[PDB]
Amino acid sequence: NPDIEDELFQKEVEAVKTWWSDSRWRQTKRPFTAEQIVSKRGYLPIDYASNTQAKKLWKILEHRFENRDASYTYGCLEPTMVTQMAKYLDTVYVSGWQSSSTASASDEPGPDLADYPYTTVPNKVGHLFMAQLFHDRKQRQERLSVPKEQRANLLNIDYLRPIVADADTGHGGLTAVMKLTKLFIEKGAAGIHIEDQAPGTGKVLVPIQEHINRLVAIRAQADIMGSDLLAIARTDAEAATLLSTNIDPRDHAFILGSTNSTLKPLNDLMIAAEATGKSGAELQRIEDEWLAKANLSSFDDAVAAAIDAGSFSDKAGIKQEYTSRAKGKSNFEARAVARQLLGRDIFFDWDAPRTREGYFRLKGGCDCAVNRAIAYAPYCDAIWMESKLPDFAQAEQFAQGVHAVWPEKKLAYNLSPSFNWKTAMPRDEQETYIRRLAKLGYCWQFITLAGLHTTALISDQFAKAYSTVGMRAYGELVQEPEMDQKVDVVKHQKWSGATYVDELQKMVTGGISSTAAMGAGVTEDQFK
Amino acid sequence: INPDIEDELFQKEVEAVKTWWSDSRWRQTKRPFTAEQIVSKRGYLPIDYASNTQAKKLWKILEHRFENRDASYTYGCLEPTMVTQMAKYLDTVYVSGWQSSSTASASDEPGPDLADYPYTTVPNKVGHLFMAQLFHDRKQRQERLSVPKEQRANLLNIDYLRPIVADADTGHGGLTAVMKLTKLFIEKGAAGIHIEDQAPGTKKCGHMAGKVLVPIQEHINRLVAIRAQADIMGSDLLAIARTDAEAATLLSTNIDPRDHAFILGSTNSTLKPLNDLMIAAEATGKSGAELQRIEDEWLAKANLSSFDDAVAAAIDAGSFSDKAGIKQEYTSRAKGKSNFEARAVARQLLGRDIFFDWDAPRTREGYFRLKGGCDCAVNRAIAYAPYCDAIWMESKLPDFAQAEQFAQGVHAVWPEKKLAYNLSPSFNWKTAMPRDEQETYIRRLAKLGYCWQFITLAGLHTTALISDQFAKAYSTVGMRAYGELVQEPEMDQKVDVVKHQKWSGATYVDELQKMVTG
Ligand SMILES: [Mn+2]
Repeated sequence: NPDIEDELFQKEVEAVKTWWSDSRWRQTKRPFTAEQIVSKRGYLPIDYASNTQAKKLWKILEHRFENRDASYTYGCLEPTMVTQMAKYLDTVYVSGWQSSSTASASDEPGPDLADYPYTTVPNKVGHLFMAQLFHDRKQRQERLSVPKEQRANLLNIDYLRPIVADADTGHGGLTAVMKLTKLFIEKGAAGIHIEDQAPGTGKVLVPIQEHINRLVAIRAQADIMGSDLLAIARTDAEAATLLSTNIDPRDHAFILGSTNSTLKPLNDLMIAAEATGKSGAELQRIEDEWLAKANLSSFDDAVAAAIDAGSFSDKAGIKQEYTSRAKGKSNFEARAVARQLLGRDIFFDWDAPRTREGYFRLKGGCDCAVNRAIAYAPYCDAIWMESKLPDFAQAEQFAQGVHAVWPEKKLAYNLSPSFNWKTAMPRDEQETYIRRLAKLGYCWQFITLAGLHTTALISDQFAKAYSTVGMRAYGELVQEPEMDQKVDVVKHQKWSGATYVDELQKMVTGGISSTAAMGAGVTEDQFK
Repeated sequence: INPDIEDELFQKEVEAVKTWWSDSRWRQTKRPFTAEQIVSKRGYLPIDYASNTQAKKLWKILEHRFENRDASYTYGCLEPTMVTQMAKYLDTVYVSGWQSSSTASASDEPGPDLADYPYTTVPNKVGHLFMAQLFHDRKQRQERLSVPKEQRANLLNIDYLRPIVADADTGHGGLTAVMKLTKLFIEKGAAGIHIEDQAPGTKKCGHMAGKVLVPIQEHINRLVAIRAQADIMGSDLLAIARTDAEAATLLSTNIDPRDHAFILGSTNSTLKPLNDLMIAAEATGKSGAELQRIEDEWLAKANLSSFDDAVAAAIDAGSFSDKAGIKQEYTSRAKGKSNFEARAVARQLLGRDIFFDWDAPRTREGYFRLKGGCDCAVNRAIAYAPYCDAIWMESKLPDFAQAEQFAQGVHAVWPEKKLAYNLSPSFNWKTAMPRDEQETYIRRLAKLGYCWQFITLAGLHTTALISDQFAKAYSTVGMRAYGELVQEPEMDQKVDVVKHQKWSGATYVDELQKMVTG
């Protein structure tokens, strides 16, 4: 009976290895085995509906990247929006930002801090997805009720547009990341993105290995569930200024230290200064004054500057060898190198400038982001660098930086509304911006908050007009334009599936019903 | 609880309820139960729900509107972004069952307006909007107070606390369900709720066909149960009664004599019962259109009529002397009486029993054929009035004459009755009415006493329109669409939300953090 136990195990391990050899995974590094995955499984395998959508999303993005084109979309609020988006956009984005103000699982709104319960964004995914599935059924019923020659004038909308959803930073430790991933897969996510900030928190990043572990945790949970779920890695290193801890050597090139040995450690100072009553913007001015005085820099620059100013001969020679031996090495090894080339230990204190929470100062910018992107690359299907402004030159630089090492790496891009597409750009450049970016390998792009803003705008316009000219505003600003533009929803009973469900009930009750919603005198006959 | 007193606590709480019920809020309200009965259903942890504050405010608003023959008007709200923009211009909010069905089922399974979502659905939407209203109200107080008085003049001063009126459908089941649903609504934030005289299980949008009503007494019971639960909880919650009688053609049962004048019967004694025909047709394989035609022409042959009309018809056609006289006396003695009693009158006046069978035309579910219309609706509304704070009749068109006819009908009996009106997008407004009348329709209806009016589905359609428009343009000219169609009209009309970090409360929470950290 444990005979079978082992055979069942081996056969399922074999099935997983076969799956893993599929082209979906050719750019994917797994730091675990099929045996380890399968032994985490139970005996009731499930093929999740979302898996179909993950596979669909993969083919789309593969297609786009190969043709150096882009799929682009925006953050969707709710099902009405998603049924209209489905006409023109081939993917759907679910935004953590929009969810915080609009869809917290506990109904408590607030700013974008990822401090809603973590059910929030997965629930919204299920919200939209379940609606997509419904309208898909609705439409198949309507199309199949007439012969194919009479279908040319019927809508043929693809409602099954793959959803990509915000996973924030994973909402806790690695086991939270896996449970969160699990939720997403069962709710309908085709893909999720996870960013290298620290939860509960200038932005604060986590060490490179910690985000890598997050990505591995996502993949592992997907593997356990048999899902082709896409994982998108986002880095906030472009504008980040802080780092939670310093134990990852791949980070050491971007950790800023104090080069001023006169200074008392910042935390000790701020602590003492808070006792003395002193507070508010005066503590903040102390911190700023201290930081300025500290002449922050990387260890490598600190070594080069010390070389430039000290008693040494052949200064260009010492520098080039220090670079040759120390760059991209841990700080502990860079120090040993420097001591042996300089005959002394130069002064460099990266603990002194730490914040009240113990965060290290980070040299953020495009370089930092590229360094992180390259390390994340084999653990994610696409990479995304959060952008301060829509800067094409910077987008080119990040793309080149990543592609110099991973030329096939799919990129994602945030076309953000926090920008001002007016002062940032003239009109014809705006019209081509997505297409130009697509050339660089940005194959999936999105406006995080367009759902928020379109809703805000129409609601303010209509409510205002409504309160001034009454019912006339409805005809003029809503219903007549719906009619002229042949919007779906204007015949709202049909759109909502009234016919679909009448036909359902008639099927169970002998082909007729005394209480058919769309019979007799529905007032939708007032609409052509 | 210690005994010895127990009665004392009971009798002091009873007095408090009696004092409460004497407030002018209740001057038109009939309660068929006592304060003693209500208090003895309570526990020992009384709660004043936040929704009660909103109910009192809504009441104050509607009193003012009706007394001045003006109206508050609003529309169905989808989600919090919408409600923060509505708040600037509209002093109430509507939460729609229709919209909830397509966009907010508690189980995420959408569908047409049949109230077949879990009944948690519309209360959850009420809470969704209300928790957001509360939040933005907090956000704004912090923002305004953070500067001194003399420089708040330009700051936003939006009233986010707009009272919510919510859709209770038919009550989602029996009276114990109605009370549990009412309880939810009250704890979620409702200032008022509406409930209609349809049967659950068959419930339709008012502008769908196939509507089945319940007896007048059953809807009365629903309304009393709502009030009882509000009374148990100490809320001033408004209750709005909706009747679907204007277009309904069916009735769930005929037990209530107040319905009898509107129930259609067969006058053809040659016919077998319709259902028996249907059963035989089905039992031998007939279905679909073939089955429907059997029903259709059976109904034609049956010459459907009310019993009163059948009596008049029989007088007109029979051997009688002084036919105007018997008609006079019949109408008089039979009006508003049960069918049983009206039959007895007709037998006495005519000397024989005329043929009349309203069982015979019943549907396969056992529903009766109803003679719907404005008269049927006025009858129901007049009966509902002592049990609700406003009345609403669904109509097929935005028709001023019928709206007036309904108002006159109700006010003939209850001159001070608040009315509500559905400004329905199920109407094609362009064909139903000229633009110059559209602009005055609300004001004109308010003169009749329509003091609360609402566009049920404007949330749906506004979102649908701007979404189709933007997604289309976006798909063709990319980010240019975003600057043109969204961002710059936003900046131009000074929409709140354009500064999205601030609008969302970033400053509010930042200041919270600073407070609990330093
Ligand atoms: Mn409704």
